[PDB]
Amino acid sequence: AQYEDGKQYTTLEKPVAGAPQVLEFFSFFCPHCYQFEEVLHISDNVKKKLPEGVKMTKYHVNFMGGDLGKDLTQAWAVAMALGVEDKVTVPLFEGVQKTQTIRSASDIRDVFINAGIKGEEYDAAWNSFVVKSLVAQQEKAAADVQLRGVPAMFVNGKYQLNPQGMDTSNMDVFVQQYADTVKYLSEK
Ligand SMILES: c1cc(-c2ccc(CNC3CCCCC3)cc2)cs1
Repeated sequence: AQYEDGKQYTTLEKPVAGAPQVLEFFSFFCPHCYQFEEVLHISDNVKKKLPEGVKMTKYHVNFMGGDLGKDLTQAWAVAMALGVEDKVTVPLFEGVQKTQTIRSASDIRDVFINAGIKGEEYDAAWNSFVVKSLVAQQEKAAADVQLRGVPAMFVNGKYQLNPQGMDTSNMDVFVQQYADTVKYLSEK
């Protein structure tokens, strides 16, 4: 077939009931994730190829970056709780990988302050049980699939995108193949 298990996608030997329709995992330490955000715009190009109103979910992971990796998962929980993901994603990626100015939880907080989140609101969220629950939710989603590596995308709790099997000579051809694969998997 044109789409084959092992080529554009793989199939989970233990499928995950109840998972979000489109679920992405990333780390602010991950070099491909940086490109998926700033240069390839993978999430938006997938969204535009799926029907209106489909749920897409994006979670951070702990396994890169030690202490700061876990701090970034908690900050991503804050960003989700406050609905400011679009305001902090690029400065967090650049602070971790480009300028390397993010070395502590305090440096992470500065990114939110610079983006216009008030300090009192950041701190209240950071320490809230709503955020502790969002951290647990991110861990649980990743654990369900013994998540190996990022960037990872899962479709309907059943299929995992395989970007290693896609074109790499042209950025836009790769993005197109990736998004068309998501569409194909969503229609299975
Ligand atoms: C987990 C994810 C990956 C991966 C492998 C390949 C890609 C596509 N990157 C290229 C780089 C730029 C030109 C076209 C696409 C993106 C991610 C390897 S391991």
